[PDB]
Amino acid sequence: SHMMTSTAGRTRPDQVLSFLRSGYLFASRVRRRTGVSPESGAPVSMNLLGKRSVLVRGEEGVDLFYDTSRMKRHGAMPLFIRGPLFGSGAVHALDGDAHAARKNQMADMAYEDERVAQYKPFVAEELEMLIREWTSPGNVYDGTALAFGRASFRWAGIPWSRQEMDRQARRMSRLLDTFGRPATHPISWFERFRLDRTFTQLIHGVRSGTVAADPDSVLAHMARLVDENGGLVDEKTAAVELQNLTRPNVAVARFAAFAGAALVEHPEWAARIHEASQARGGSLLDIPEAVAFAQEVRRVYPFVPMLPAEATADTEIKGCPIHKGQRVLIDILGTNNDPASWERAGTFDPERFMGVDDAEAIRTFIPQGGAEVRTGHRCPGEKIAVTSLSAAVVALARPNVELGTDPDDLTFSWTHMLTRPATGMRVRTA
Amino acid sequence: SHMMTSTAGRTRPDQVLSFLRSGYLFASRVRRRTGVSPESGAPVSMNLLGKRSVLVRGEEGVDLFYDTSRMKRHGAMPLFIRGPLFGSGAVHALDGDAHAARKNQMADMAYEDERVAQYKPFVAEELEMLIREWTSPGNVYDGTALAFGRASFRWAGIPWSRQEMDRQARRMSRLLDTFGRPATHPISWFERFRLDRTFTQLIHGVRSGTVAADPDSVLAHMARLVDENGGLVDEKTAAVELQNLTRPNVAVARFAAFAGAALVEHPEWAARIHEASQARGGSLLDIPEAVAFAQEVRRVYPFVPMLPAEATADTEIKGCPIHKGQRVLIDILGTNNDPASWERAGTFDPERFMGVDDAEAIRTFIPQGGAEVRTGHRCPGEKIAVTSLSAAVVALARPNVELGTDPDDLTFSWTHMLTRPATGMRVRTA
Ligand code: HEM
Ligand code: HEM
Ligand SMILES: CCCCCCCCCCCCCC(=O)O
Ligand SMILES: CCCCCCCCCCCCCC(=O)O
Repeated sequence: SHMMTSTAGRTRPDQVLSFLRSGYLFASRVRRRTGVSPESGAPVSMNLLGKRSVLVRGEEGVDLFYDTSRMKRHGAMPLFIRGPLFGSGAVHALDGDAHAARKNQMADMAYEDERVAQYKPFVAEELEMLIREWTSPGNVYDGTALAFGRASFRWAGIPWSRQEMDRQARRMSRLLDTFGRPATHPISWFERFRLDRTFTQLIHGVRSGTVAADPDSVLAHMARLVDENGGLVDEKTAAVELQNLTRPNVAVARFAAFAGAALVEHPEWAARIHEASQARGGSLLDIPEAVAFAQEVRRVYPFVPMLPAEATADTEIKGCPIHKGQRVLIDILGTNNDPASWERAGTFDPERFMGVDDAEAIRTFIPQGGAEVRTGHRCPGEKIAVTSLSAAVVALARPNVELGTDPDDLTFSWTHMLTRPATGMRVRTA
Repeated sequence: SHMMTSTAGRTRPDQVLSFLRSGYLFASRVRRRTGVSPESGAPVSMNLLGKRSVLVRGEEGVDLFYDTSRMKRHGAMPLFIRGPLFGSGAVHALDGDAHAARKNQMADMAYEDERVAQYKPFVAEELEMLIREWTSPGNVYDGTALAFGRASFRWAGIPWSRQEMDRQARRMSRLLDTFGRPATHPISWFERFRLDRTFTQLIHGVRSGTVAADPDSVLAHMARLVDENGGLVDEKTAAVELQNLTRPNVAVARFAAFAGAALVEHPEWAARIHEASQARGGSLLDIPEAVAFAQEVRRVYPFVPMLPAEATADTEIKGCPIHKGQRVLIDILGTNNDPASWERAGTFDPERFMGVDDAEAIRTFIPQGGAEVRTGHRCPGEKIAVTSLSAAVVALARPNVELGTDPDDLTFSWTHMLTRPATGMRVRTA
């Protein structure tokens, strides 16, 4: 790629400030800045964070990004993100054998169908209680963040009161809501400090016998987390990874707020989801129309803009050379809405997921990563995430669960990260 | 120390957000929050950035902080500061033998009296040209940042045009002006990226023969920078340390803006400085009244709030225990204005420096560090800094150099870091 931004002698400008000012529009801006259409699939080379980087898209980009023989993750994610959001020693930054042993112990807890089945009754119960709590007006983001958190903490077997679960869920949701914007970024570190302290004392309590934990519970498995040689990990690392199995479910509240606005904008799907639920006695769980609607929300609405990796060897993609040690960025939002692999890519239409047997197998559907869960860095919690979101979609599609319709409930900024309706989508139960 | 902020079971709150909201008032706030007067010298224990920390003051605090047998600097400064401001591999983070060999090579360039004498004619010339440039109205911060930068680049022997010197000085001044506030913080990284690139290509040019450099010049000595075993350092490290010998002189523009406001607030000192200069034919250099005025500016006006170090062994100070591995913070602003070691500490009075032979020997005068330059981490550029500031004080004290008197020229916020008059002190030459 080539930018005609300045003279040949002057180095091409770093894109860090463009990225922050444009948010989820950055990929389309850096594309037209190199002379290609925002709907093109050609790689875009740039300087980002003082490092040569290539923005890739589509099936070719996914195949390159998740080839562990050519890509590493250690040091690819800036501390601005991984520090507050993932924590020290997290699986996100591990490679090779250390990652495989860590990722399998965590996929055992979040990705296995038996474990996901254990999560379903908790989120269903918490969402039903949230509907009753919403007789006093609230908003979807704050409300489902607490319901998701309580569901995750209960599912994990953590012996906390509902008051303590709410406190930790609220703090996780605040961390997510503040880390991506430089003005509020220090707030996310503040939450990370006290979350780490709260969860380290929990792992310390389970290992010493002060805090009871079912031997097969997620809490206990994290307290018994070992490295690739069978050695027990530090209490802080075990606490960091327990948060990584709970906080990202709290993060689904953002998808639930997006889904409330989409339900307002697509009332024929709301009624269709409601009717499908009523046929099942009103159940929130495993409603095919809601699952499809949830999937189209994950595809269309912005959350993860892109992901970084560092090249371990010289390679190339579609003619663009990639030097060893430089950054490779996979366009998440652009791949999910790529006209090259999606029919009517710019249209919100959940029908594209109706009748799909294995959405995970769609190689260009990567809102939470691509390739394989256990052999790569793909999110191991997609089944829990879709369970949380689809159940929330059903609850919000109830006509007695009245969603707000003001411009602050339905619109959001695309130039900030992360983003959501400013109100969080107001809601009240009749 | 003890905070009665919440219940005993609830952990004491981290002070990170209090520090950012209160800026240079943080030390006085954390003191009264522990039940002591803001003018007290007792140590204050706290949680800062998720780490137990002790804020020390006065002679006892200085003796503790600079005892290298009990304190290390590696990892004590957060990346929020050292990343943009100091650069990777800088002397600020080195300890032991690596620091001694690095610090002596840099003190040879900035701290030696012969080198400082070589700097004087450059800043005197640049300031005289700035006075003539100010026939078109400007401001002290922006103007002296360029004059100081050109003086430093010329003194160092860098073969750049005046246009290129201005460009790099402007970018250093922007970095300083933006790094301390979370909203503008990413701008400082942006400048650090292109400054590092500009100065790495300079070191690369000198080492390869593309760029000429006097063998005894500061530029050449940095291009020949070696580690503690005689091994040549990387081109980026040599470029990082060349910036550390030039950018901090650009930073003196902030003191020069403070000094302009002080000259307005203390007109009897302005006229006294002007008369002392006129007696010397109008010289800007080595005017005792201006030197004293410059020193009192460094003492009273806020720049460095405090400095961090990590304890290498268990120790104590005034009854407060210090655990190995925790943080120790030396109150810079509080020590410089401590009623325990300063007569009328809250009063701006340059007479306290009139007749002082060795201000460096005043143990509680630490605006740019304490203890010894070569054996510790004390600033090696205080003589250059005082030369730059005192010469600027003389120039601004000229009645034909008319300083602005609006509230935006004379006041500034104490709750932001770094800080200065919002206009930069407007100024115009008659
Ligand atoms: C809105 C909800 C979620 C979003 C947007 C999301 C997105 C992502 C993304 C983009 C990645 C990185 C993929 C890669 O590195 O290639 C990731 C990784 C991860 N996710 Fe999720 N995810 C969500 C929900 C969850 C849930 C519910 C869990 C656990 C129950 C979870 C646990 C993890 C873990 C542990 C990783 C690191 C895996 C590794 O590095 O190997 N996430 N997530
Ligand atoms: C307004 C101007 C300045 C201020 C506020 C300032 C302040 C400081 C402070 C507080 C330190 C750390 C002391 C410690 O770690 O104990 C420091 C270190 C340092 N300063 Fe300055 N200084 C200034 C001017 C200069 C100048 C003019 C130079 C060079 C010509 C310079 C070069 C350095 C270097 C290289 C260090 C690191 C030394 C080490 O870590 O051993 N500074 N400065
Ligand atoms: C240079 C890379 C910039 C883009 C980084 C975006 C990372 C977003 C991760 C979002 C993860 C949500 C789930 C969670 O961990 O709580
Ligand atoms: C936790 C420590 C917070 C305080 C850190 C303050 C550091 C300020 C350094 C200012 C140096 C100015 C000279 C320069 O390097 O350009």
